[PDB]
Formats: sequence, C-alpha cells, structure tokens
Amino acid sequence: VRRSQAWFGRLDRDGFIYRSWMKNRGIPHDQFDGRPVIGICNTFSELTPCNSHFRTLAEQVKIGVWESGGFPLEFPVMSLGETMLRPTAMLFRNLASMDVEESIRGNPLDGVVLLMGCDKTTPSLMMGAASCDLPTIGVSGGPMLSGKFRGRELGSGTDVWKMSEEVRAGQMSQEEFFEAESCMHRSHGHCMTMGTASTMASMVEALGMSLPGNAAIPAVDARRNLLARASGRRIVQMVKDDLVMSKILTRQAFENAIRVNAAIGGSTNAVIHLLAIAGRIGVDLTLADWDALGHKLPCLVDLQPSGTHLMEDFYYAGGVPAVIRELGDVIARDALTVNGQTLWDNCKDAPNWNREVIHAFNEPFKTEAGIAVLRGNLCPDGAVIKPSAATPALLKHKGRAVVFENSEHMHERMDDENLDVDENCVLVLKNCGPRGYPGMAEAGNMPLPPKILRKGITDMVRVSDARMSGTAYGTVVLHVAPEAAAGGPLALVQDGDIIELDVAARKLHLHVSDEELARRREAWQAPPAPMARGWVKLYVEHVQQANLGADLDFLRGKSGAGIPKDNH
Amino acid sequence: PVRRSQAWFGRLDRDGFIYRSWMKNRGIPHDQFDGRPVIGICNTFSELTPCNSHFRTLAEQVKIGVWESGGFPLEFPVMSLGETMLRPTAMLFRNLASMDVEESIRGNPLDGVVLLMGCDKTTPSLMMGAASCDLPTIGVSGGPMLSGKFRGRELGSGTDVWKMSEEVRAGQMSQEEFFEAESCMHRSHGHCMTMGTASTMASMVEALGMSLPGNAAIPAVDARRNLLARASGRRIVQMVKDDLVMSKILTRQAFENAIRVNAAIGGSTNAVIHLLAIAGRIGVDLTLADWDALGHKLPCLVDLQPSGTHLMEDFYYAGGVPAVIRELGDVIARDALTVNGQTLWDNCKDAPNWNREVIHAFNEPFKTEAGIAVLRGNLCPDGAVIKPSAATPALLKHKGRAVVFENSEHMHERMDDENLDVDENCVLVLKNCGPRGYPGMAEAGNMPLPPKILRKGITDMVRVSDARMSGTAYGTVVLHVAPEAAAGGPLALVQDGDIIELDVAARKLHLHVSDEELARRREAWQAPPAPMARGWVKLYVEHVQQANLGADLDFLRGKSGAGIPKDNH
Ligand code: FES
Ligand code: FES
Ligand SMILES: [Mn+2]
Repeated sequence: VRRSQAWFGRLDRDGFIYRSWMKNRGIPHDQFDGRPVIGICNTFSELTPCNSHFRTLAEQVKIGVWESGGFPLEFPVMSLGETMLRPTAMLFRNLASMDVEESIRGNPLDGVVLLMGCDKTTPSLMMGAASCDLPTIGVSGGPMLSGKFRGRELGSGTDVWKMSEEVRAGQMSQEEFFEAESCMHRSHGHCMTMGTASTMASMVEALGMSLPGNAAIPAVDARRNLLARASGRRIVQMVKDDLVMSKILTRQAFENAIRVNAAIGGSTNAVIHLLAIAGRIGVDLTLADWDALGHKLPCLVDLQPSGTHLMEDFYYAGGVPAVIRELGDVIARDALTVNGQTLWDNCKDAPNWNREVIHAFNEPFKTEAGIAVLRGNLCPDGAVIKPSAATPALLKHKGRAVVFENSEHMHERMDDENLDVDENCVLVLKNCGPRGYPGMAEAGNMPLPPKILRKGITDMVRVSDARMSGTAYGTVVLHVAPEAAAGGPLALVQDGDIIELDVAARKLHLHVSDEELARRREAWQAPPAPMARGWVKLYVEHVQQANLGADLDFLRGKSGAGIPKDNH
Repeated sequence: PVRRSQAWFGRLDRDGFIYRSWMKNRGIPHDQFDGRPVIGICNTFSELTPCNSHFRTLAEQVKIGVWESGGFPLEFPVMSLGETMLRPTAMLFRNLASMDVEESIRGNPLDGVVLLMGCDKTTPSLMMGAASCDLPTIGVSGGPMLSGKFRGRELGSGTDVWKMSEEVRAGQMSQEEFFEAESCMHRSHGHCMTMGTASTMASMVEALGMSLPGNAAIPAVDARRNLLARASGRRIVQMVKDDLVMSKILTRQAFENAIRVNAAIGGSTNAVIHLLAIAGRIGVDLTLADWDALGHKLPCLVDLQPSGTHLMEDFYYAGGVPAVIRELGDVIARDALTVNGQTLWDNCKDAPNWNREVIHAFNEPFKTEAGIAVLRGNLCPDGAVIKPSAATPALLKHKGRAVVFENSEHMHERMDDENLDVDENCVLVLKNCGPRGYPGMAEAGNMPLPPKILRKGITDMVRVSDARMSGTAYGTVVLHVAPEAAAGGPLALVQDGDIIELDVAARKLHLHVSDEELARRREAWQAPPAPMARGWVKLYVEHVQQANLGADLDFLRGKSGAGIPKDNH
C-alpha cells in the first residue's frame, strides 16, 4: 500500500538497515508501523533572507503531522535567495528542482510538504514534486510587513527602483537612499509587494496546491503558523486518500491561476514558472494560454508595482480568496484543491473588508490589465509585457533602437552623458536570456538614462530577452524568444532600427527587411560558453527558451515515485 | 578579489541596497557588512539522514566560533545524503549534491566556508564541490555514534548486520534476535560506529589536513565535538584573512598521507573512489595505482571492526587518528600543511596513545601488508580494488570455478537456490552494478554467500564484481572492477564455469578464457538500456565516469575558482 513500507516494513536483512539507523536519536518503533511518512522540504537558509524563519514553519508542520498520526521528516535542498544568488537565482532554479525530485523519490516518503517563499524557491519545489507526483501540499512562507520610513511606507523592490531612479535623476540624496535599508525590510518573510514571491504564493493557492488563505497572510502573523500546522494535518489525510498532484494540477487549475494572476496584477515571472510546472506535471500549456485567458480580465488589487497598497493591506482586505470570489463567472468552479474541496467552494463566501484594495469586478482597479503576449518578427516565439504597471501612452509607440549588446555594455554605456537618446527611443538589451546572462537575470527594467530622468519622466519602451522582477514597473517587453544568444532575431537589432509596439495588436515589429536581417544573421556568431565546466555548462547547453519555462530539456516530464532497488 | 563578499555588501550603488536590505530583515547590525569575513556554513542536517540529525546544534557551534572572531556566519542547505535511506543508492546522488555546494558558494557572498559532513556520501559531495571553488575551507565531521549495547555485549554498525544476517540464513540466530538488536545497535547521534566509510572519510579529512587535529574520532554526543565545531568557526575567519585556500592544503603530499593513514586505520574501499573525485576537482595527479604503491604494504595499526574487534569509541579514547599519524612518523610527508597553520607532524608529533590494544604501535602492527590493493588483469583492465584488512589469507591467492549473476536481481534469486552447483572454492561474479549498471554503484559487492556453504561454518569465499562495498563489510571481495559490465568491460563476458585466478601478492585478477573467445563473446554483448529516459539519473548514466576516476560526472571535473559573478539585477 504505502511506498514507505518498502523501507520501514521489510522483515529481512534490509528492514533492519532502513529502521536501525532511524532509531539512533530515539524514534518509537510504532512510527514505522505503516502510517504516512511525510517529507518536509525545508528551504530554510540564512542566505535566503525571505525563508530565514522556515525553522519555525517546519516545526508547525511537524506538529500537524504528529497530531494526525503521521511520521514527519524534514530534509534540505538548495535554497535560492533572489537578492544574493549571482549571476541570478534563475540560473539555479533547475538545480534545486533536481534536489527536490531525487530527495522525494529516493526517500521513503508517502506525502510531501513544500516550504516555499522566496521568489525562485516556489517553482524549484513545485517542479521537482510534480515529477514524483505524490500527495503534495504547499506551505508558502508569507510576505514581510509593509516597510516603514519617515512616516511613509516602503515597497519591496518597487521602492528600490523608484528611489534609485530618483537619486540617479538627482532629485533624492544618496544618503536618504541608504538610510532605508534596515527600514524597508523589517520582520521576517518574502517581498511585501505584488512581486514574484507573492504571485507564486497566489499561484500555489490558485492552482489548488495549498489551503485557502495560504498566499497573503504575513510571515510573522499567527495565522501563518496555523495554516502550516493545519496543512501538516491535511497532508496526512491526502496520503490516505492518495490525493496526488495529478488530481489538482489539471488544465482547469492552470487556467484558474492565469485568471487570478491577471486579477492580482501578477509578476511577469509567474508566466515562466507556470510553464515549467506544467512541463513536468504533463499539462499542455503555452504562452497563448496566458494571452487568451489573461489580458481580457481586469486587475482588481490596488498593490504595487501596479497600485499603491502592499501585501499587508491585501491580506486584511481578504487576500486571494476575495480575489477568486470576484472572478466567479470565469473561474473553473469545480476545480479541486488540496484540502478536498473545489476552488470555488473555498472562496464563494470569502469576505471583502476593504474595496479600495480589492475592487469589485464590475468596478475594477485597472481595466484589461492582464499580462499580454506579443508576436512578430522580433519575438517569433513570444514576448510578455505587464500593462498593469506600464504607461498607457507608451502601450502604442514607435521609436528608434538604442542598442546595448549585453549587460556589461549596457552598464558601460547607459550613464554616458554623450549618448544620443531621448524619451521616445526604444532601449534594446541583448544576451541576457537563459544562455545569455547566463540564467536570464532580472535586467529588463533598465534604469532610464540620466538625461531623461532630469527631464521629469520615469518610463521608456524597453525590450529585452531577459526577465525583470515582479517588483518592477514600466513598459518592459521581456522573455523575447528566441533569446539573442540562441540566434533569435533580437540578436540583430542595431542602433537606429525602428521598433513599433502595439500591445493592443500583440505587435512587436522590427522595421527592417527580411533580406537585411539575413546578412546580419550571417556575421552573427553565438557567444562563447561562459564556463565549459560545472553546472553552468550543463545549463547553457541544455536549458530551453523562456517561452517553454526555461527548464532543462532532460528534466521535462514526470517519472512518478516507484520503489527502486535495495541499496545493498 | 580580496574580500569577494564586498562585491555584494560593500557596494555604494543601487545593487548595494538590494544585497543588504533583505539580509537585515531579521535584525542584523550594519557592521556585519563590514567587509569582515563572511563564513558560509554548509549544513547537511536532515531527519532523513539520521547521522546528520544533530547538525543544527553543530551549525550553531560553528557560528559561535565565527562570532567570537568578528566574522559573519551564514548557514545554507544542500541536498543531504543518508546512506540507509536513499535508494537505489546514495552514491548515485553524490555528484548532484556536489553541484549544490559548489554553486551555493560561488553565487553567494562567501569569503570562507565551513563544511558540516557526517554520513557517508556527505563528506565527498561537500569536499568535491568545495574543491571546485578553492576558497578558505574548513571541514567539520559529525562524529561516530556511541557503541551499540545489546545483551551485555557490543554491536558494530554495519559489520554486525552482515554477520548476524549471515547467522540467521546459516541457521544459528533467531529471526527475531536480529530485529531486537535493531534499536540497541544505534542509540546515539552520529555516523557508523565502525571504521566504515563515514569514519574513514572523517579520518581522510583530518589526514588530508582539511580539519583541525582530532576531528575524525570524536563521538557525536561527546562534548569535544561541539568544541571543535566552535574552534573551526574561530579558525576559518582567520584563514580568510590569511587566504588559506584548499589547493594550498589539498596537495599531493596530503593525498599521499591520506592513502597512508587509510592503510593504518584499515579504512574503507570507498575512500579510494571519493579521494580520486576530490583530487579530480582540486587538480592533483592521483591515480588508482598510487593507492597500492603508497598504501598496500603499510601495516594496519587499528584494531577496529570490520578489520578488528573494537569500535570508534575506543578509537577516540586511544588518541584517534593523531595517534595513528604519530606511529606513521617515518612514512608520512611530515611537512604537509594543515588548516590550523601547522604541518601535520606539528599537530601529531606529541599525540598520546592511551591504548596500544586498539591503536597498535608501528613495530607491533595489528596486521602487516594490510593496505587496500589494486588489481590488474584481463578482467579489470582499468583496475580493481580489494581490502585485505578484512579478507581471509588462504583465499588471498585462490583460483576456482565461476558462478555468475548477470545483474543483482538475478543474484537475489539464484544465490539461495539449493539447486546451484557451487562449493566454497568457486568465485562469485556479479555484473551490472557499477556507476551505470545499477544505476549508481550500490554496495552489493559483499554478496551474501550460498546458504549451503554457510551451514559449513564457512563465512568467506572470494567474490568479484563491478559494484561497491560497505566500509563496514569484510571478506575477500574484489571490487570497483573497471570498466563496469554495463560500460562494456570484460566482466560482462564472464560465464558460468570460467576459472578466475586471484593473487593479491601478484596483483593479478585473471580470467582463464582465451583472448579470442572474449572478443567473440563481446559480439553478442549489447549494453543495458538506460534506467530512465528522464531526470537526473538519465544525465547521470550518460555522464558518470568509471570507478577508476572517482565516478564523477565528466563535465563536473576540475575547478572554476570563485571569481565575482555578474550582478543579478
Ligand atoms: S527577495 Fe526573496 S522575495 Fe524578493
Ligand atoms: S549510515 Fe551514515 S554512516 Fe553508514
Ligand atoms: Mn556507504
């Protein structure tokens, strides 16, 4: 029955081996009796500031299992801290997924609890677990408290760009900027805006992989530990009911996630990770699904980078349950969630305590504010833009290309005061995709050249093959596929070329002949391998493009959780 | 870079905000981004690796020592490897965790690292990926657990599992007396209480100069262990300022000393594969033939299971491996540098021996000519290892009929079949259990003997395979046969009947079959299919190297330093 009994139930020479060592620290023999063993994937790390409190979170989950008669065991994987990993945390997104997948199948686990929070750590565990497909429940770590500074509030990342552009413009002092370090981010948890970590927590509960309310409650709130403990209870039942990830991660679950991602003004990185998760659970989902389901919908939460308020205000207003309830005419209602009820039955009666934060559907915060997927000769395989946090007057715009051949050249050249750029140009950035950076870093939201900032404007049309943080704003076209370092038509844009953007027409058209690109394409040579050694060589030579999830090619798909050979 | 962490923390731009504000979300003084040595502590704690269960208190011990010396301690996780839990074997996952530790050190602002390593595969996976960075690195072993206490006698980790199970199937031990010693064999924190792999690698780390003196043998629940993790936290901060990097410690002299110490302690056969992988990352010429050259003829000075009688607890109380290195005064590279800052002799030249019964003197060796021996012949063209420290002398030179098992499932079913034509003089042959055949190199070399033979009081008969063995195992077991049968090696061609000659004195493993018959047999040989068309295992089979080179992935060999990577925003 249980697969853990292939370890703990054997009455042979091997059963001694799988049991005698586990009893070295005092574990009662009844723990190996056949009750569900629960693996707790602990991404706790002091190098992951947003998950640094996951020791407590695991213990609450551990209590939950003991309450319900299960055998809980926590294990580690590589944790990813978006603020500290370099060249970028996305570079190691796939490496952590192999830790999760192999640690789950290789160990006597019947159920899985995922402690995820910090940006990249949410897809790392969701992707590795989907390839084993045991009864799995996700516990999100929770956001930080809203920043506090001089009687004002500070936003995670969103106020980092706004204040660094304000000092680059010369309108704010550099001393005031660095005085906000300890004042922006107090308290435990992940980014306090509607950035990647917050949307991915919403994606976890929009897909149905968590108990209701899991996304929005802050990390130091008491209900954070309640939900972790309550999910430690539920996962025991799910093992008995065999509620595997296959039954939750249906196509209707991904559509629902896309629907609420546009309703919350979600990160542009949710688009990439959701494709990678679908790529391993075995659900056909392309970028076109995001456009067909997303842009038509309005954005209903008034949170940065799209709005004003923060994740603290968002939870007190009702959180994701209140947002799903308002998508009641478009959500796949009978889509089951991890607690044994459909998504609509967990949110049909969710309250709303503040409509200035969570708007009514019939009176939304921003109309047609869902993410758009652009097509054209410059992005033949797709490119995304987030109009919720973009300038409307720039959504239909045409300008000359100011090209930055890579990120180094972009930093060597952006601050050049004798650069020929005005507000109406189109800043282009190349060689920052999966093979480009390497790792597809959040470099899309380029800081505007200082000459433009002093003029008094903070937005210009920027196109790139890189990502940007969910914390970021502006009119930024991202995930241009194929990337420049792959041979994509982005690699051939030169200074002076005219790029026209019409997000209403899904247009990213490069004004240049089909015959002129072909001579440029002949002189173009792919950049050299950045390491030719270690994980990075494996990454650049195996990672797929941004339009498919930026996953390693041999990691796509599932493999289940069979009972492997005995180890001796 | 002088203080590579200042590329994050000492930045006076926008990015400098990103790298500091987030770290300060739990209350960290701004002066921790001083430029003081930031010390990454790679914690392999997990409840699914019962031998690293106490590492949360170990990691805290390390931090204390870092805080004393004005450093910045940060712990971070990587995939942990519990050998008893991970199937089909924890070896298959060593190189994966090797990538975790390496990328976590290069991508994070770390001036120095502390390695918390206890269970078997947790030492190499941590040492390898650290060697690929060549940063100021200190290793901290978790310690062996207390001896097993059962019915007023002692139980040995791993060793007594083989010997009690071989007594159940021989019909002399209750099927329940086996399972009642279950909770009595392991009753404290730590790794295997024998001279298995986990204690050998702990002895390797200290003999390689990669740890403070006395690091190997300290039991986990003994208080000197926490003191050591605290002392290593003190020491690593000063090494960052001295820029004492791994390549300055892990030189050839260190590896040569490690081969010597492994022989005198009766170390595991698995230490051979892992040091070769460690050398392959750090960039030091070390070949399988070096192990026999430097180590075989050296005497075994340690009277521990599976070679002797006592347990790791006694080994610490007699002076640990420092007392062994002292008895090795006339063979070791005396002037090899260790982590504290003094040569290996200055750390051990006055090491006291409190018990000449478990740590013998050199001139009173427990066993002569007891180092691991590599073999050469038609059967193992790239080398095969054997541990005579736990073998039987009469079968050290032996020839007999072959009884073959095409894979391991075939063995689990044919070995017990009483209709099998085999006596105690036949050579047992097991195929398709090496890096690619199993997959991973599981410890199936110590094959259970035919139940017919065990009823004669026979405990040992010669057994060859391309598999590995438990460091706690024994017998005249030829191991690590390279190339493995799955990779096309000659072992795949052994057939029910061929005579196989063993002579470790001559280092000869010869299969008495014509050379032409073999190439004619290899006509009908077709490689086994990959176990998985997907996942890490697929990458593993198509990139793992053989046991002669350390079983690393080919694209993971060598080092890449630890230069400053590009900004992440
Ligand atoms: S830094 Fe962890 S959530 Fe953005
Ligand atoms: S089980 Fe960890 S030492 Fe053998
Ligand atoms: Mn082992």
